[PDB]
Amino acid sequence: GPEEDEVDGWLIIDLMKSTYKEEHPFEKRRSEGEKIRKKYPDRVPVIVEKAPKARIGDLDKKKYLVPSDLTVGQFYFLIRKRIHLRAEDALFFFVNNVIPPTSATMGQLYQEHHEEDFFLYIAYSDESVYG
Repeated sequence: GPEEDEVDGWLIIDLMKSTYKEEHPFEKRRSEGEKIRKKYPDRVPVIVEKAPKARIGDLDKKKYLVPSDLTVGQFYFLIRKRIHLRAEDALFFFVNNVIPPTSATMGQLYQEHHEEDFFLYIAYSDESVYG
């Protein structure tokens, strides 16, 4: 459920819409996120999860470390291929419940949308409204 974490004198409220967040306590996630960012300042750590209601393939692995210059379009290609999605079937990414432009880079998305644990969370679905 909704979580509250204190960082730098702020009480951070997180609606916790992520299986990964539910299974990994905030302190552990932020500690790992800090470590990955320090070790690889040029890479973007992404947690990729299927929207619950989406009737398409699930991912076997959620954790991707991608170059900052990888485009959203290239990441679509990778995810689509990994879940064996036919070309006739739609796939949408959501970051903070908004579909990012295919032309955006993963570094841009990280800078605009990374969470208080230093991970970027992307959900995906077969439909353009998240659910």
